[PDB]
Amino acid sequence: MDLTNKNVIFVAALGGIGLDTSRELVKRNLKNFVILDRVENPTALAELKAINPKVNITFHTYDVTVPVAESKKLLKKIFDQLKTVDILINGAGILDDHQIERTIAINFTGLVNTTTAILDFWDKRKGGPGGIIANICSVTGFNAIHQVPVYSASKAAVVSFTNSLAKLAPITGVTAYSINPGITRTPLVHTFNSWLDVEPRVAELLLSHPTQTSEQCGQNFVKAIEANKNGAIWKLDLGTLEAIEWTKHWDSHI
Amino acid sequence: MDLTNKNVIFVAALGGIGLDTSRELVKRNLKNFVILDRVENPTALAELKAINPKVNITFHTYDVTVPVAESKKLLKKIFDQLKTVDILINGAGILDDHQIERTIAINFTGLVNTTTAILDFWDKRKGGPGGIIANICSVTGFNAIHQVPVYSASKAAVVSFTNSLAKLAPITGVTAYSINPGITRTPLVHTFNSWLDVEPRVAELLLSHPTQTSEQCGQNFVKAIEANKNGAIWKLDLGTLEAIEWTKHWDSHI
Ligand SMILES: NC(=O)c1c[n+]([C@@H]2O[C@H](COP(=O)([O-])OP(=O)(O)OC[C@H]3O[C@@H](n4cnc5c(N)ncnc54)[C@H](O)[C@@H]3O)[C@@H](O)[C@H]2O)ccc1[C@@H]1CCCCC1=O
Ligand SMILES: NC(=O)c1c[n+]([C@@H]2O[C@H](COP(=O)([O-])OP(=O)(O)OC[C@H]3O[C@@H](n4cnc5c(N)ncnc54)[C@H](O)[C@@H]3O)[C@@H](O)[C@H]2O)ccc1[C@@H]1CCCCC1=O
Ligand SMILES: [Ca+2]
Ligand SMILES: [Ca+2]
Repeated sequence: MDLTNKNVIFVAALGGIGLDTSRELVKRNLKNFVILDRVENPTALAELKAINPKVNITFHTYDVTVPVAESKKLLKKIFDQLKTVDILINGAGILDDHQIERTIAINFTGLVNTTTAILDFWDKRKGGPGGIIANICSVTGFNAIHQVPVYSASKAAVVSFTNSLAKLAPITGVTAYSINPGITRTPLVHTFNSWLDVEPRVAELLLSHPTQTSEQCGQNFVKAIEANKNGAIWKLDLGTLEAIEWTKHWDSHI
Repeated sequence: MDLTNKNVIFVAALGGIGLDTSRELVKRNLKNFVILDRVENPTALAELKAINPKVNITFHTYDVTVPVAESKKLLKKIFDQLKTVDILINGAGILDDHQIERTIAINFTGLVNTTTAILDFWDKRKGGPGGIIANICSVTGFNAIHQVPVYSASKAAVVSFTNSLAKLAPITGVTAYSINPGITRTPLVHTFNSWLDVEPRVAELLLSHPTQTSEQCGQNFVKAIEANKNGAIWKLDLGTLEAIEWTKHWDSHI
């Protein structure tokens, strides 16, 4: 995929991983880069524009926990402006296992709903042009951090959902792949709520081990987008990009 | 695990798989069998009691989409009656990918919330005695039916969540394992809503291939409970019981 002159919507572009990905995206000379996020960040937007003034950068406030009809309304506004969208990147996430409902609503339901909404515009069965979805999941969707079991289970859900989208591309015209960071250091310093406080020190304990920077992650993220491989399960860990082979434990035969 | 004289709570005991499991459970001569389900079924309750009159069978109306505080209140009522509970079986599920929010609420959030609520009574850190949780997930949590991607993703979530619970048993005193049916024929005749109607004939197409009966499933379900293996990922497919080895793609190192 050559990102030059493409139109990209990125939900949650302005977070720790998001902003370093966005810096690399705008270097790739997009036509339009449309950032949807829960809170404004006007300085980040200006930083991005300064990297490549040719890119048209727009922002819309967006909370992925709104109903699907509300997402459709916002997407309509964007499609009526841009006419075409080439790639949707769904990057929203929280980690807080004291917030069970909200974890699931943001990390899983909200990603499914944004996806369902954009299919109104893209599905080839309704006369749409098809499209490409990149979902930020997590290595915890392969193997949990069991001390944050709700977070990890929410990410297993979207790893699954993304695999399924990719298998539906012959029907819908929409391809998809997952982007699964390992532990990635950003400008922020975190502490996490574990489920029922089984482990108050998850952030500290993770950082005892080798990790990667958000710059490394962001570089490999854009490399994965450029590879444009339907059904890939990309691991972005320890500064490398690696496609994972999903184990076949069971087959529906359909 | 010898189920004689044990106290078992079974959420969703009266469905297609549930009722055939329940028939085998009561043959195992439980002390108390407490059935929580969304709708009453007085004839089923009487059938069960007739299999083994020695078992004390009680019923409570329960919808897994209520808030965790409401689940705690009901569990308190049960613990104050029984004093001890040996095993919780979480079996609620729907399949309807036109109902995205409700699929996730029942299949994933609700199972997590019932689990979180019973940990108030069992967690060894609060002076509780520990316990055992059996979660009905699905083979689709290993490999999706991609035509029902929301259902399948909800089941990947609870396969993950259950693996994580099992790894927390040293902290909480609560062990856990997943029960993952393959395609299982019950007394009901179904048709399914696929996501965005990608495939209107999922039920018919599944049944083209080898399947198993709910009696076979129920027999292997009780066999898995009797094995009492923390962290097992049980596949109940084609009439057999098989533990699955989960692939290690990534390690947190914590
Ligand atoms: N930084 C990491 O190491 C990491 C990050 N993730 C995921 O990568 C994505 C970006 O994470 P981050 O940059 O590290 O975090 P950060 O908190 O900096 O960014 C969160 C982004 O999501 C946005 N957001 C949150 N809630 C909403 C909402 N309701 N509506 C719309 N937008 C919302 C928010 O505004 C921001 O753009 C999230 O999905 C993370 O869960 C995946 C893997 C790892 C995680 C790290 C934690 C332990 C386990 C891991 O595997
Ligand atoms: N029968 C199967 O072949 C099968 C069944 N499951 C799961 O096994 C469990 C039992 O399914 P079943 O007996 O086939 O279905 P059935 O519809 O007969 O039973 C559903 C049970 O969940 C209960 N329930 C539903 N909503 C609620 C709620 N809000 N609150 C409390 N209880 C509720 C309901 O009252 C009933 O006891 C569910 O979790 C299923 O998702 C797992 C695997 C397979 C599925 C079959 C469909 C395609 C993909 C497969 O892998
Ligand atoms: Ca270029
Ligand atoms: Ca016995």
